[PDB]
Amino acid sequence: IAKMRTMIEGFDDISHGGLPIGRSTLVSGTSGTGKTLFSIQFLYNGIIEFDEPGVFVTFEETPQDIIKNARSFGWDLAKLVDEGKLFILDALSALIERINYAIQKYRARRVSIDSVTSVFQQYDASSVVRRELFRLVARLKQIGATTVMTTERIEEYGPIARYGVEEFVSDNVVILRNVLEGERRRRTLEILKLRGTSHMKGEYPFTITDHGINIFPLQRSSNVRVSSGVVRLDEMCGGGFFKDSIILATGATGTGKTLLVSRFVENACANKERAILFAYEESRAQLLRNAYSWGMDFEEMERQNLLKIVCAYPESAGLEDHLQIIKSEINDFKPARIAIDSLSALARGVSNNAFRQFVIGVTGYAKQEEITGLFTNTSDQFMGAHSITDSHISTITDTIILLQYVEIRGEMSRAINVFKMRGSWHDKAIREFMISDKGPDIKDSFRNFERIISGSPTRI
Amino acid sequence: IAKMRTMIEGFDDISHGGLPIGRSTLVSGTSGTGKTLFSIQFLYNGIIEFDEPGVFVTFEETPQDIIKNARSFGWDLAKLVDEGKLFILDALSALIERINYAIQKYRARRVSIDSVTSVFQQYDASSVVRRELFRLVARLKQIGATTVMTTERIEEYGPIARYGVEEFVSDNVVILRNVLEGERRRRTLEILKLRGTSHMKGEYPFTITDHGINIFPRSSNVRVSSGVVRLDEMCGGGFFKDSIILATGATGTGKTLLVSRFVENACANKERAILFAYEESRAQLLRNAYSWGMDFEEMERQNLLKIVCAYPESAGLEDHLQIIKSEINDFKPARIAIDSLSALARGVSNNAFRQFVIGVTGYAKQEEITGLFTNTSDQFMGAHSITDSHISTITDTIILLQYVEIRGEMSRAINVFKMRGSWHDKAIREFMISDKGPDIKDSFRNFERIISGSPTRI
Amino acid sequence: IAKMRTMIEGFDDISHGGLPIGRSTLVSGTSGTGKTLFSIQFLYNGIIEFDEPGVFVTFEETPQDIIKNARSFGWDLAKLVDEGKLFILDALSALIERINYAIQKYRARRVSIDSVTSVFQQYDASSVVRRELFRLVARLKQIGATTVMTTERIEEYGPIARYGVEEFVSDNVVILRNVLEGERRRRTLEILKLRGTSHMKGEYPFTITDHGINIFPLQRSSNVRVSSGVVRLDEMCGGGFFKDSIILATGATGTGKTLLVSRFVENACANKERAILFAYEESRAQLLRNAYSWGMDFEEMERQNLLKIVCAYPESAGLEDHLQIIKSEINDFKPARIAIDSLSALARGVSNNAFRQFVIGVTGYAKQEEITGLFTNTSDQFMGAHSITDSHISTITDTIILLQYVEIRGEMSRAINVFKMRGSWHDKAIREFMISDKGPDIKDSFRNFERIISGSPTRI
Ligand SMILES: Nc1ncnc2c1ncn2[C@@H]1O[C@H](COP(=O)(O)OP(=O)(O)OP(=O)(O)O)[C@@H](O)[C@H]1O
Ligand SMILES: Nc1ncnc2c1ncn2[C@@H]1O[C@H](COP(=O)(O)OP(=O)(O)OP(=O)(O)O)[C@@H](O)[C@H]1O
Ligand SMILES: Nc1ncnc2c1ncn2[C@@H]1O[C@H](COP(=O)(O)OP(=O)(O)OP(=O)(O)O)[C@@H](O)[C@H]1O
Ligand SMILES: Nc1ncnc2c1ncn2[C@@H]1O[C@H](COP(=O)(O)OP(=O)(O)OP(=O)(O)O)[C@@H](O)[C@H]1O
Ligand SMILES: Nc1ncnc2c1ncn2[C@@H]1O[C@H](COP(=O)(O)OP(=O)(O)OP(=O)(O)O)[C@@H](O)[C@H]1O
Ligand SMILES: [Mg+2]
Ligand SMILES: [Mg+2]
Ligand SMILES: [Mg+2]
Ligand SMILES: [Mg+2]
Ligand SMILES: [Mg+2]
Ligand SMILES: [Mg+2]
Repeated sequence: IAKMRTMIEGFDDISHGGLPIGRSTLVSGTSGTGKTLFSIQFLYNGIIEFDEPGVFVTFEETPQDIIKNARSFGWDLAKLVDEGKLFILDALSALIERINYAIQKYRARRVSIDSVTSVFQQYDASSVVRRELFRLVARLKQIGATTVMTTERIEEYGPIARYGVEEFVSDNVVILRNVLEGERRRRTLEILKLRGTSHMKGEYPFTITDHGINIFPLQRSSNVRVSSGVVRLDEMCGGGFFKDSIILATGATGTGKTLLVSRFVENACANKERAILFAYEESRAQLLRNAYSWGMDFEEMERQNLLKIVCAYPESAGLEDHLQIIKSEINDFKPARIAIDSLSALARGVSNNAFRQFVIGVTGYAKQEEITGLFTNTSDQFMGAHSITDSHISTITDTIILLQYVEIRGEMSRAINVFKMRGSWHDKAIREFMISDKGPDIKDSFRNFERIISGSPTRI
Repeated sequence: IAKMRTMIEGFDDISHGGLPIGRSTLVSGTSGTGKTLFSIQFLYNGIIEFDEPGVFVTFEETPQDIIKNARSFGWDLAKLVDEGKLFILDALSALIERINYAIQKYRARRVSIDSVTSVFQQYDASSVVRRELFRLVARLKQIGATTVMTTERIEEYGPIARYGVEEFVSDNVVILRNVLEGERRRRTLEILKLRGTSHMKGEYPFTITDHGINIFPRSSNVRVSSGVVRLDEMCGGGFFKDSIILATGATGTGKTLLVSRFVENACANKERAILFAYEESRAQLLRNAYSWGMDFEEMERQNLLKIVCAYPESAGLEDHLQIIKSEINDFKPARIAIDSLSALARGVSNNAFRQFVIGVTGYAKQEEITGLFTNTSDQFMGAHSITDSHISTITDTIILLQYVEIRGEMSRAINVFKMRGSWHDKAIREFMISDKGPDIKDSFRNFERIISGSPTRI
Repeated sequence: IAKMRTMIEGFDDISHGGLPIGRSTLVSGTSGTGKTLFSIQFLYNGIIEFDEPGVFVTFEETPQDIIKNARSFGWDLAKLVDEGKLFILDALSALIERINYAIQKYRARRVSIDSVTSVFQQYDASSVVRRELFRLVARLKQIGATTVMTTERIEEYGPIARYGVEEFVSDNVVILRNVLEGERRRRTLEILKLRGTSHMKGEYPFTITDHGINIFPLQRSSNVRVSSGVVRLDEMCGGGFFKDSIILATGATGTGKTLLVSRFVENACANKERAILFAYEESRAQLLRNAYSWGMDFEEMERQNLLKIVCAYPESAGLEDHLQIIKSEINDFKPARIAIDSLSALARGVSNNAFRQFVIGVTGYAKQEEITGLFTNTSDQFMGAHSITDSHISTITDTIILLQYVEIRGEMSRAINVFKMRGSWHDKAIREFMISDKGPDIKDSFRNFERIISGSPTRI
């Protein structure tokens, strides 16, 4: 079965090529899942990417309503209909024969039918629907047309379609979900069924933007080293960070993760390299005050157009939304390094399943475009080394910088340790460090101390 | 009763030798479970293996659709149709004799009906379906043909079929499931009832490949090297030609270094190894391998190493298992490394993971392949992690890597925790990583509670 | 109410005698629960165990289909029908009067009717079913026949029968379940209702075999001692194990539970006593290599037909299946001791409810046939003594042998302790032991050590 490249970002990987030629693909989903958007995109790409005649059969939406809605993504459907590339049929065996006419009228190779369940108010029997839907899809294959069929769902995990019959008649079934968990919405796409071919199984996160549908399916390694912004840190990292690596700074709240992130972004702009600080905790105003109090001027770095600062709320938007914002902001500014401050902020009110996929996408994209990523994470234990082990995220990252509070003679001191550095020697010392108006002052390790990992040493 | 071999990989073991002969087998499941693939593959195998005539009664899909779909697995039903071994007849009691004729006009013994549900568009009421289903089963056993019967489900754990009557009529019931959990699909097959014989009970994982449906239902004293000399010493003269070894420790303890040395040592005795990476990409592995004084590029140049990379959460565990089988059955390795188990366990039930590990262990041991599996522990005390894992009791050797805090420094220790059928060193030995690999030094004799990861000097 | 002994293994205990005389017993259950098997067995036993005329009314299954299916258990229904003992009626007031004829025709005392819901396609109303089912069961009591009525269920915990009416009309209700949990199947039987008599309540595990249905409902104690295979162990056990006792060896993976099991089975075959090693971890091949490496030849013991080795997968079959395999393998080989290696393997993917019942059945049967059981269990904690306390299994067993890793001057040594010995003195010392090519070498305890239980002693 030959497959029509839909050119929908992510879908051509998931469907192993695209939609089977001369075969009817069902696309069911609840209200506002983005069926119509998918339906139109299918034809838009095909028309303007392989000169492919495209016929859009409407039912509830007027051609003007359709055409107006698609101007959110900057698609001129009137222009394509003016050039005789599109063919919107305003609107069950008369339309069937009508459909074939337009197909022969413009040598049509792509059809989208939105929506195919609106047409079953006159019938309230799954039987009648089956028989009529069978005849429709049967005739389309006789023609040899590649059609995207749209139906509606009441439940996110119920029947595939309204009469639980539409999926068994169709050759290909794509399920669009808009799942609600924790008062937050996550769009996912599943290819359930492609008769006579293969595909990736399960749901995949996706987002709707001015681009349209953007699905996230799931040689290099350079020995070239980039600085952390801190000299002793570079020395304990056996010469500094690899350019194409993910570093994680983990420690309890106020250990100095953002100071580390500030130097790392400072250092970028001190070599005329661009950096994006993705803030998810403190806002721009605070970050600038604290940055400046450490002897770094982010306004200056933002003045030189070397720094970009993107602060959002870790629970305003879904994780796939944050993933797409990060991608576009990178594909735009073209940074040499990014900082995510922080991951633990993006992980709250999220399943470990969804958060892993997120991190993998950021990690993978950082590595595929050769951007040095420094991600922060606030440990939910006082003993930092236990928190690291109780996290799949810590085993995905290449370098781990552990920041740890240690109680010393009635004082709350802090230590730093390059916990892990894949592909390099690193210092194994748990070094005392102070924060001043000039930043990290990494001193010596605690030679006279046992159980430093606990955060409550005893003198040896 | 006599059972007819389907030659479906796994099914003949689950059904204890195939399908009751002359008897009707219902195969229900939701859309895209592979009911059609099963029903053809039943007919295809029957003709190609046992010269057994096969009639395919179709309703929704046309005979051209069947062959076109069926040619995805490299099956030429058209060729078989030309030679009059197959028969596709397109489509209440008219068909009964219509199919009875064809069966008798071919001397046929294998029939598949896809799908009986699609035909009761106009009956419903359950009673009607039952009475009409009774006739089909009664008037197929009367002939005495062996028919795979396809039916539809709406739910993965609801009614067996659409009208909840089709199973009580059928002599044999096979339920095809495509269960969605954590946004991951898992295909399972179950034999609910086989009237008059025995069968394996409950669900079993399966996959659809270019081969079709693939269901998953000596001990020599020969030793092999780990790649590490003093490790071979502590293992009382290296590993076994067979046996599963588990390297287990916190993130960045040196599991992957041990795995590199183990795969290196295969390729340095002209033996083939497969490194199954599920964490670091091929790109990074090569740099890290090369930085330790090992040339993986050379090992792939010599065609003694094959590196298979994939995302743990990309495909299901059933899927990963078949990739490992196929990649083994092709490359024919002496040893494999799986880096890591704990990656593949992410967002999986312990039940599904246990079965997966049992499959890889048993397959590695059936074909006599030395497996070194890594596992990143979720505790700082590795001995505790080891004990809180059923996988740890399945492996024959356990290599524990332990971070230990010594004089304000994060040192690492290695201990041959367990080794079945052999003496091993019981010493918890300090080791360091250089640009040349493991330097396994001496045990910490002056320290108590080294198992904790935070010794007190004694 | 007098009760007809059905002779179905386990059922005569659960039903407190059997089925009430001249009374209709409903047996509902989903497809493949073993209703027909029960239905036939009822008559088979009755005919061939008390010369009891038996009439089987069919509906969907032909007499030839019925007769052919029952040859899986070696029942010659044709032979019983040839001798005029059986009476299969191929097939709603005509059959009612027809049924009475056969009853008078052969002096019938047992009737089975499979299935009684197939007859209600012509009626789709619970009312009509009730009225017709009432009349049927009413007439059978007028005759004074003891009939097993079979209906079907859609759900494992839904309505008793398809119209939720059939149980209220019947005098006796038996529910057959085939419950699916963890992709594993468990058959259970419940007696819900026996009007005018008593019975055991709740579900009871059961299995279907070449014997048919085999349900598991739920003077001696000898001071005679049997050896463990280990001499010091016998000494610390104050003379060795009691013949009719359950010993549990618990410890972390690789502590030496199987070595203990190997000596225990070796010792049996060194006194010309038969032993069954039930392996659920390592397979025969490995066990023999490791056995032989400890100076024990299991091939030799299997050669002398003194050892049997049954290794299965702890998650191939259900727990009730494993219980029936153990029973048949014992009732066959007639061992003096058994070893289960191990319980923790059989406990994975199982509820504590189901696993307790399993252990109780093995324990009870071991004790009722006077077989010395040594069961192994891998502790899921490093501190073995904590694992013992966090287990109901450990309080059921008579003797507990604790195997414990202990960290001594940079070495991973192991200790052994007879934790508990009901009905005897035992050594209370936590003794260091080594494993060599000759097996356990139990040495001395750690007199100079505190917190040995932790697995990380400190020097005293
Ligand atoms: N420019 C845009 N930016 C963000 N979201 C957009 C944009 N344009 C459209 N959308 C999203 O697309 C959704 C509608 O998509 P579409 O019309 O394809 O849905 P549908 O499933 O066909 O709806 P229905 O089933 O109700 O007809 C809106 O709810 C909106 O959130
Ligand atoms: N060549 C192939 N390689 C891999 N997977 C394949 C291949 N061909 C088919 N499949 C898988 O098998 C599915 C088709 O199976 P099949 O058509 O038998 O399903 P079905 O249960 O009959 O569906 P329906 O109820 O819609 O008729 C595809 O959706 C895909 O997941
Ligand atoms: N010899 C045997 N060994 C093992 N299992 C057997 C054997 N004989 C029969 N069975 C089991 O018995 C089951 C069928 O039992 P039975 O026919 O009594 O079920 P039922 O509930 O009456 O079925 P239905 O409701 O579909 O008519 C089969 O699924 C099979 O697992
Ligand atoms: N060239 C080198 N020289 C010295 N030490 C090195 C070198 N390369 C790596 N190391 C050390 O070895 C570690 C890498 O070991 P490896 O990546 O095999 O560990 P791991 O436990 O498998 O890690 P992960 O949990 O990320 O999978 C580094 O963290 C560092 O301590
Ligand atoms: N030939 C041998 N010589 C010396 N020690 C041996 C020998 N064989 C095994 N051992 C020791 O015994 C251990 C294995 O013993 P055994 O298999 O009885 O343990 P177990 O607790 O049953 O393990 P598992 O959890 O894998 O079932 C090895 O790890 C090793 O310490
Ligand atoms: Mg719409
Ligand atoms: Mg911060
Ligand atoms: Mg099909
Ligand atoms: Mg690693
Ligand atoms: Mg039955
Ligand atoms: Mg053991």
